[PDB]
Amino acid sequence: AETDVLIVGAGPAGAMSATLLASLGIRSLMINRWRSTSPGPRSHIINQRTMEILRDIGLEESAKSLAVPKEYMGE
Amino acid sequence: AETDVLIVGAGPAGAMSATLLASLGIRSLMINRWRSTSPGPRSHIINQRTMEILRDIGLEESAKSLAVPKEYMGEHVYATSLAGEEFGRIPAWASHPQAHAEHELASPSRYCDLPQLYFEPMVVSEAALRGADVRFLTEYLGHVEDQDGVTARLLDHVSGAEYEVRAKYIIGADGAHSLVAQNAGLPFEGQMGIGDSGSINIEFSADLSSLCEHRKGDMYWMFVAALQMIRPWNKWICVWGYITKEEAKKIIHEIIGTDEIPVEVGPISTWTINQQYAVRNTSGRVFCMGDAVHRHTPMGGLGLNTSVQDAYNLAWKLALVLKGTAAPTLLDSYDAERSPVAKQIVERAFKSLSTFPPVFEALSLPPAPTESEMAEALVRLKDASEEGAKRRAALRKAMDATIIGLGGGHGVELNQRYVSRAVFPDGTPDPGFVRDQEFFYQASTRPGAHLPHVWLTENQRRISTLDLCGKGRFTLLTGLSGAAWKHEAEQVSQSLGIELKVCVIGPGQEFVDTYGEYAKISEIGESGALLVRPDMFIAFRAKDASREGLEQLNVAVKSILGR
Amino acid sequence: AETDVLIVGAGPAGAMSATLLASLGIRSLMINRWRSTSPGPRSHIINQRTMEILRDIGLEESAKSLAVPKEYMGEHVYATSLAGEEFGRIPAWASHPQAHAEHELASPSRYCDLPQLYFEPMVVSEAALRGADVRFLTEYLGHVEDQDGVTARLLDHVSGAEYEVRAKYIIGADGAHSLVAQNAGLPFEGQMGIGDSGSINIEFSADLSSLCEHRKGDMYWMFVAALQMIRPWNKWICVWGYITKEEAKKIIHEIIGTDEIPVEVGPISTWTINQQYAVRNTSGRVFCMGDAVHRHTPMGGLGLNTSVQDAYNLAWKLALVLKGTAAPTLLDSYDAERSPVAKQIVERAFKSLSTFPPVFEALSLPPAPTESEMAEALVRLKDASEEGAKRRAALRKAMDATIIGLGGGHGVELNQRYVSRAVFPDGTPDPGFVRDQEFFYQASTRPGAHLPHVWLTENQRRISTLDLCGKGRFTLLTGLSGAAWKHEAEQVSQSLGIELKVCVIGPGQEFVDTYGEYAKISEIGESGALLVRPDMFIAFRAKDASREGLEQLNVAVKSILGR
Amino acid sequence: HVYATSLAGEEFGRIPAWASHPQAHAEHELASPSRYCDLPQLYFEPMVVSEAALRGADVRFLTEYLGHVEDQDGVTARLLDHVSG
Ligand SMILES: Cc1cc2nc3c(=O)[nH]c(=O)nc-3n(C[C@H](O)[C@@H](O)[C@H](O)COP(=O)(O)OP(=O)(O)OC[C@H]3O[C@@H](n4cnc5c(N)ncnc54)[C@H](O)[C@@H]3O)c2cc1C
Ligand SMILES: Cc1cc2nc3c(=O)[nH]c(=O)nc-3n(C[C@H](O)[C@@H](O)[C@H](O)COP(=O)(O)OP(=O)(O)OC[C@H]3O[C@@H](n4cnc5c(N)ncnc54)[C@H](O)[C@@H]3O)c2cc1C
Repeated sequence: AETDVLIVGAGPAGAMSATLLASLGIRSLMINRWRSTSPGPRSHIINQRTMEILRDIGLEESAKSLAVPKEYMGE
Repeated sequence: AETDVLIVGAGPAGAMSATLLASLGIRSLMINRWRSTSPGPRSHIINQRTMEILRDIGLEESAKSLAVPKEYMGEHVYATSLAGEEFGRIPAWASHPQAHAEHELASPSRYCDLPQLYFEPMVVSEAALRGADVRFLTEYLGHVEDQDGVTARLLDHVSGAEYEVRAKYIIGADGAHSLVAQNAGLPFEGQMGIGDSGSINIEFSADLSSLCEHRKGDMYWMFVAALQMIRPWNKWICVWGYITKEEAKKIIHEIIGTDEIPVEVGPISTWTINQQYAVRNTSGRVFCMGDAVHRHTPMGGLGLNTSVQDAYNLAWKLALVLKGTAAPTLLDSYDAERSPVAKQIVERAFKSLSTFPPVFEALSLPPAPTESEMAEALVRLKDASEEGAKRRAALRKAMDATIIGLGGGHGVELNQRYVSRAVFPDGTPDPGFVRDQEFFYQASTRPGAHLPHVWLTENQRRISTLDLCGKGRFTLLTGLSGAAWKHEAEQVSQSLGIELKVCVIGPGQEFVDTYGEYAKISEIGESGALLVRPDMFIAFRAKDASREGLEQLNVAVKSILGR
Repeated sequence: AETDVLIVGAGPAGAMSATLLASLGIRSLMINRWRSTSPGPRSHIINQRTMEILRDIGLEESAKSLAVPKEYMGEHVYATSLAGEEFGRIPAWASHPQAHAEHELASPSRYCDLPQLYFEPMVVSEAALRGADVRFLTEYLGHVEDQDGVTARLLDHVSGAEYEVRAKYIIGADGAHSLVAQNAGLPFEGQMGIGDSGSINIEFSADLSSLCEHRKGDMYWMFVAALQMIRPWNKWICVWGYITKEEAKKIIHEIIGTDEIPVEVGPISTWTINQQYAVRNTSGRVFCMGDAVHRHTPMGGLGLNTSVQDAYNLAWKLALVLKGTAAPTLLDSYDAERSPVAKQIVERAFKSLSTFPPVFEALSLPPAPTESEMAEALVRLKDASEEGAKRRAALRKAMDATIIGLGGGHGVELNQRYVSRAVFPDGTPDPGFVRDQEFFYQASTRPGAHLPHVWLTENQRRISTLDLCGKGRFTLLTGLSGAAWKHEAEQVSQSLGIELKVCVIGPGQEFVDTYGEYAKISEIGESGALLVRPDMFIAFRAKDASREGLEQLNVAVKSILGR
Repeated sequence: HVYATSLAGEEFGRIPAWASHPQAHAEHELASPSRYCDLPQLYFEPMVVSEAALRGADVRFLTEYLGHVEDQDGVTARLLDHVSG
């Protein structure tokens, strides 16, 4: 097996790297020890830097559709 | 590599099977030749059967969040170009208020638009999280059955390795050129579908809100090319019957009928189908489903939906046999119940094509007009003569008849009628359909029919009869005077080691017949009982709670399970 | 003081009358005995005919802003108390999906809930701005007709002065004890409606959204007291059949079934009603409308809606005669067309009352049950026996039958059928009704029927056939092959001095038969014509554009105008 | 708030009117439970006049004040009634 970039892990950091790299034409292979994406919710707060990245790569609208908006989070 | 069920293919039928199986505790391994879920949207119409399945396995809300709702789908426009003049419209996807009432009455769920592009990763994701092993870049090469299982082989497109994966059953979910169906030796029929011409599909991005927002429609047809919404109203796809350069940008610009709004051409695809259906879908330990056994035209959006329902018929059955709760003969009902649906949709999807020629004939246009020939057609259409009046009426009659493949086929969608060893007949004759069975759904609680939807209440909140059932288990529905069913069901349940959940609907119970709609729909007295399979179909119906009525419960379950 | 029309009364019929007349250029003076528009909510159900009228005169969007929409009115709950246990619900105000379609198909408008408390000042204010003189604290004492007009005596409750007014016509919109109907000598029939019966109303404030938000309804009936939403869900009012001090707060608490949500007792009123109808509504120069000619129960909410429609029938007619465009015989059609509606609704509102007793008979209660008797009837209702099953079904049958006064009377609301000199017969016989004419609307384009609603498009935007008409003028509707109507209408208009707009609906026109629903609904060929009165009733129908067809328009309009 | 040549012409620029800038919006939201809205007098007027009448005020249009004369205990005004003359 050959590739330009081997990405070990498929959580947020690995998945994001893979998406960006593949968007740039770079061959990559992303691997994960387990069966699935993480079963637990684990981490829920999405700050503006991350939403900006999603916006740039075109996943913001889809992110917003699954996400509980800001006005539900205040109290 | 070992597993109970090897699932070849990870589109709607495979992904759905994996999710259902993993939900039932069954070890499975799902494979896919390619890198990803399908790149194209391909198939967008989600009928009520599919939404009900998503509802049962808990993905409906998430399905609804990504999906364009029903009220955006109604305006089907026939015109010259998007910014040109309309010939007229038909109310598509049951947007006519009467169609809409029939629609809402039939299910707790609704038409939506969700391209395959989003549906697949959604379901493949859940499959993997519920327990299914999922492995892409891996190709089924062949298999060998023997008395205890199968031992197919795989080509691993990442490591280059090739290995074997023993399994108790194989599901062939591998599409329009299913190698699993060939190997299993399934007979096909009805190849005659008119020359098997492909279509061409051009993706593109452009903001067409100003031409669309006021007549919200799922698709705009031009006289024939279909301009189809992917996202309202900026992502699109241009489609028509059948190489092309980035010249396709010109084609689009005339289909839009105005080269003013910026267009950004995406990928270009070709689809060429061969219309056929499998006469049988089962052979030994091999079970096929989806495009693998029913391949047809897009008219009606029956493919993805029937595919997913194939998977819903089969999973709970595999699970019972694998658990030993059911004899392996329960699996014979898969072919008996799903194969008639397979021929029904190929034939139906084909029959709809013939509703378009008449549109041209009304226009007095040859199977293929010229520019000047079309232009004259529109002039003749505004003719203030008695003959021009006859022509406008002829055009309207022809347009109206295209509804059958654009939302009008409700009966086709929902009127499943199962006859098999997994439906215990109640002795009544088939009541048939009072109205056209293609156009109109007729609810029935006779064994073999899907359970009818009605609203009950739980905590003064509306809940569907459907939401009482499913969950991969047999549910028995009765009323206060059918109190005895609770006990019979328990006895039956211990004997057979099979879970059946009983709901006594009535005043002061968990579930209340608050509108009386259940008493109205059930077709039997209050103390009657309906037995509902994991896939929502009724398999047994008792007309009361008398001795003989109750005694028959055990007999029925014992007959459904093959024991 | 001098005016063209004196309008005694400023509730719905009087106010609507003043608004329409001012919109038509007619000087009128509207008076009211009291200080301000009706203090109480006093009736809340707005039907579609009324919304159509508000649409025509441009107050619909405004009415919809203050009103509670249809989706909030459907859950009609029968229970012990709000916080107690439901007996069941029925789908009120056409909330069942089949009832909802039938509703949506009949009109561009919808049921809403708008208390008279708000409706009144909205219309009175528009009367004043459009040109009507409005004078409250002013009481009509009597009048004396002569050959040229009438001279009424008024008592000014601000200045104590008493003065006269000279007018050409009087409208008696002065309510259930109309002194204008007395002096005009109008005969009344049907006094027989039980012993005279009155109800009591207790306004109160309280946040009951926790018992109401999950089951949104216009009413909650407790077994009989009605709990009625004024504003969702904090302004309310108890109603029930018939002095009371702040003990009214114990009643309320008992109706709510809990004393845990803070309450605030407002005004306490009674209402009497002596059910009768006027057999004739016209005497010389005096015209009565509203409660003044039809007095009845609130079942069905036909009162305010019929009253407003009384005024819509009359206004354009007074205007045409006052302008000399029409002979005074045109006013004869007011009684011919509206008096049958008057008897119809008194009898209907009364007949609905007899749908309630059977609810109690099903519970095997008596006309009036004790607290023990009521708690025994609930126990019997939860009985797990065949005898109990029969009782639950008997209750459901009885409850369902009460729907006729709670949104089921679509036919009553819409099936007006006028026969008079202001409707020119077309030679066709009365086709009657295929289904029950009380429960179901049947659209018709035969002269004497309201113009049917369908959707055309203007600029690719939906517009109702109704929105092409009205505006206080005659409108003639035809299609492309009926182009000749344009000229024939011009000649009639010039000779008779009457405005009649022609609309040629069809491809390329200002109004397009986009869905073909006009061709479907018109009942005649494309070149046929429909003539629509200012009040939306069809007064003339030609089946084509032939010579004899065309020549008849003049005769028709002449005949309608009394000329 | 748009400054332009014509509605369908070309903007010179815009400014954030009626506290629409986010900082202006916060300052606004912090000062009161209420907000700016646009409601023409054409509608505001009949809404309040009608509430005056229902709450207890006597309301008399077509009636003109001509003058008055104050004394120690009250005032006596002369009105001209434009309906009755
Ligand atoms: C380009 C295109 C456009 C379409 N447009 C429409 C439309 O507009 N309307 C409509 O109603 N339908 C449309 N369809 C049909 C459609 O996508 C459905 O019928 C449905 O996807 C079929 O479900 P499956 O899940 O049964 O098929 P598939 O979606 O094809 O799933 C088959 C799976 O098996 C995999 N596979 C195949 N062979 C092997 C192998 N040897 N080893 C391992 N894996 C294998 C495939 O990669 C895939 O994962 C279109 C199809 C295509 C290709
Ligand atoms: C207390 C009460 C409760 C009601 N509750 C309901 C209900 O729950 N549901 C329902 O469907 N209907 C209900 N109604 C009936 C209802 O309000 C109407 O049918 C409608 O108001 C009648 O319209 P009018 O415009 O025809 O009647 P009115 O609204 O009564 O108009 C009569 C007008 O003339 C004025 N007037 C009377 N006499 C004179 C005079 N001599 N000189 C000058 N002015 C005069 C009156 O003040 C009033 O302004 C209720 C009525 C009342 C009184």
